[PDB]
Amino acid sequence: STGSATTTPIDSLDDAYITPVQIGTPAQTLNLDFDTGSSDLWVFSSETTASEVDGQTIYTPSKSTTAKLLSGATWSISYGDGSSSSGDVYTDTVSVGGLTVTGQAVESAKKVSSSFTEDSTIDGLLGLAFSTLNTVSPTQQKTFFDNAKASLDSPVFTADLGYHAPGTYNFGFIDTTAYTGSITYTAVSTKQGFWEWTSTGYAVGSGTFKSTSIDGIADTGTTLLYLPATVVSAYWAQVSGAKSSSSVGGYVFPCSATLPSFTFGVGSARIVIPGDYIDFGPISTGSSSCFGGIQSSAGIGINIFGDVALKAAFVVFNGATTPTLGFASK
Repeated sequence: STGSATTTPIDSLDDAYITPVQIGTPAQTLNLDFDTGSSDLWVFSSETTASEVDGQTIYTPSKSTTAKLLSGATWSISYGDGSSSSGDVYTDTVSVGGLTVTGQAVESAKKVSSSFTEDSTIDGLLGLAFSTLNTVSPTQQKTFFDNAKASLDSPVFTADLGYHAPGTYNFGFIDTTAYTGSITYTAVSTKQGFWEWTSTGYAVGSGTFKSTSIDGIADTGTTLLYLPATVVSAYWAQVSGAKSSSSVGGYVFPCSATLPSFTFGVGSARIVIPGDYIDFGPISTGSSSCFGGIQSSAGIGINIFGDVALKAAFVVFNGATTPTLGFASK
């Protein structure tokens, strides 16, 4: 089997991407944030505290003839951005782009933090990291991909995120028309439960490539590119007037600037992030200070190849017995 679904930016800045997901019978379609940096499929629901719902579409398990309470199971998650959610668990039928999993754990939110409530466009998350990170207790549950894997034509999914435009998540096949040149594959460590890999270096604009190993995670659920302070400083030093602002929470730059590109290495291959991808716009409405899309990972504890990086590539998440990551230009 295969599946193919379009993923759409939630706003004009590509802050996140939502993908429609069919849950239950008859189908209830929710727009979920596919997140390769976590492993829980959770939804706003009829059980979510009413004051914490503000415009989201909810899953109502009582209206699904295939929903079953997973007795005694609870979940609770905290994300890198400080947000969180928790609740109980149902199993139900879940389909993405024509690919159906029966018996999928659908984690129903009883509580969500303010950031989730305030984002009316995201109805929940669909985790695509390794199932070892799944938070369901006392019986850990598998991700949608893990459940689907054996039925897929090939044990892979791909992320093809758009810049200010829709893109595609495919399951079970590699669309050879969706990228240019060849896909370069690179080793993955699953030790921390992430799609963790080592970039071979970077360049800023038309500058020379610096060969240096940068361990990080491919994370579709994070907006920005978080890299070591040395690398980030080298980037922003090429933008007149750019500075790190503790009050704002990172590097800002004059909105009048033209940003240089940023290149990262994948083996001997190179992925180029155009300068415009690194512009996250005014820090507040009407400001001439703009927020940068490359930020320091210092004090996160891990480097994160988030959407800013991934949207410059066609990315293969290869879930074979020994997982690997593939990157192609597009």
